[PDB]
Amino acid sequence: HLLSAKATLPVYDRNNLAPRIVHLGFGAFHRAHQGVYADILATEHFSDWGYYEVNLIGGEQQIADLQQQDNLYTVAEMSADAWTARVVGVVKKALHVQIDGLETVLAAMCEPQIAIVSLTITEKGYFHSPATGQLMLDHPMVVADVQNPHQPKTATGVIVEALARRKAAGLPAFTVMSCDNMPENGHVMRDVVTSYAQAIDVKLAQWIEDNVTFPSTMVDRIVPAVTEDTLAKIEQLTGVRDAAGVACEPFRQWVIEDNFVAGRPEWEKAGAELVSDVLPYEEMKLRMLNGSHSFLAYLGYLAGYQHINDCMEDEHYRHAAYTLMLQEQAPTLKVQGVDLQDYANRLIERYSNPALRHRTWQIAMDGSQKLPQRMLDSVRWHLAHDSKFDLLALGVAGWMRYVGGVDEQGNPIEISDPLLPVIQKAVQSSAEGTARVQSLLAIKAIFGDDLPGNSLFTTKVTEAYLSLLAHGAKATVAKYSVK
Ligand SMILES: NC(=O)C1=CN([C@@H]2O[C@H](COP(=O)(O)OP(=O)(O)OC[C@H]3O[C@@H](n4cnc5c(N)ncnc54)[C@H](O)[C@@H]3O)[C@@H](O)[C@H]2O)C=CC1
Ligand SMILES: O=C(O)[C@@H](O)[C@@H](O)[C@H](O)[C@H](O)CO
Repeated sequence: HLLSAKATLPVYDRNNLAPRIVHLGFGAFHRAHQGVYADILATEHFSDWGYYEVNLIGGEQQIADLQQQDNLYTVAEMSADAWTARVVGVVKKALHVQIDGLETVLAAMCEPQIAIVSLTITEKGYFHSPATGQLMLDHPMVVADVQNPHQPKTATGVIVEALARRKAAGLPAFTVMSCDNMPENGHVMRDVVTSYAQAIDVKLAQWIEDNVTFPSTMVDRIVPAVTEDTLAKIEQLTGVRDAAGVACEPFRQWVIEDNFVAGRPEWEKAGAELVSDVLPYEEMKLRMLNGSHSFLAYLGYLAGYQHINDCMEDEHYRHAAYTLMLQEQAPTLKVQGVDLQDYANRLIERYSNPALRHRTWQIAMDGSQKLPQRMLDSVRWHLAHDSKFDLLALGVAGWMRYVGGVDEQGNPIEISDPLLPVIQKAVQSSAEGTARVQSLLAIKAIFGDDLPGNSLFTTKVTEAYLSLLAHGAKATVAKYSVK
């Protein structure tokens, strides 16, 4: 049914694509981002790089959806000015450990032509401490894989077992490319893989060290979670109902460290920035975009703004986000050759996209995994430089107020976070007010050891938090926006 859609369709020969990349975490973002880059290459630049799409944990529905429409899916770009749709054809096979089985997945990863394994498994999928970037060796998912390394359940476990098998077969290693929203995401990937391999087999660890590269990336495209309204809107645009369809903004960026062991698609031809060092761009985007996103998510949700576009209708939230981007995030950056005021202006325009409904609740998810790179590293810069960080402090206070679990009208907030048990215990064991700040600050996996030991940070977050309690989020953002 998809080939009758009002959309651009795969005009290249799909059978001529080889499955050369295995992607872990077939979610909305991968579909609308990397999948689109690959499809442009297959369409315009004679690329034969196709994908095996694999889900290991959750995401059973996406995989099943593909399996009955010849692995095709729809991406619809939407903004105020235009919409466009594309039916993507680069997926050669879509697998799920719960459907096809783990052995089939490992076998696919051990085919000789697999050159890259890429990941969008969310920050929590790495089972690392957000504050340190290091593998949690005592995490039950990690210990279970370490005890049963040939039947792994984690992404790292699966990757390392695939590598063990390739090594034993005398097959070349693949490159492992994280596309998740962490600074130096290739270092995180390298570290967790290395720590894990060393825990099970030191010869395998050394071979991995000698044969695998872990290039870092920066990825950017706003892709809200797909709802029934999303699917209905894509149907209305294309004429065809696609359960695996995704809606996104027209903007896309992908910065890639050019360090691959077994080749790569010519992504630069589809608009990727292939460079030697991605870190300054990661920090730029994680801080100015994701940091402002998070600020808006907690303080917007608490004010009763359901979506980011709703936040942008409040001139104070608009001004606060802009001031946060340019006066607090931008000065912490080392990036060269970018007009950051213009970038900030463009982010506000992107947030104001009236064609998307990006829920503050969705962005608020997994705050424990996001705070360090999005806000806390910037705070550290300001602390070291004796510089003010008022809006960052309010952002942190906003997360703290949110995870208290009761909204300003006295209704429950459903908190989604892998550290929920720790967060709940911190909330339940502390009185509202100044005690609550102290208690949440004490979660070292989020705040590290320096920030809880920092009197200035503690004072500023506490002041912001007491303002949220006394005046609510909406009025507090208004106050801080002129401050
Ligand atoms: N606007 C966006 O949605 C953007 C997302 N990203 C990155 O992509 C990641 C995924 O985003 P979406 O696709 O929108 O989310 P999604 O919820 O649509 O997909 C999440 C994917 O991660 C997998 N996953 C979840 N927990 C896992 C675990 N413990 N182990 C292995 N796999 C796991 C799921 O199976 C699913 O395939 C984000 O966490 C972020 O790092 C990056 C830029 C923009
Ligand atoms: O936390 C989130 O859900 C958002 O801040 C990001 O997914 C944001 O949409 C992207 O990273 C922008 O590329």
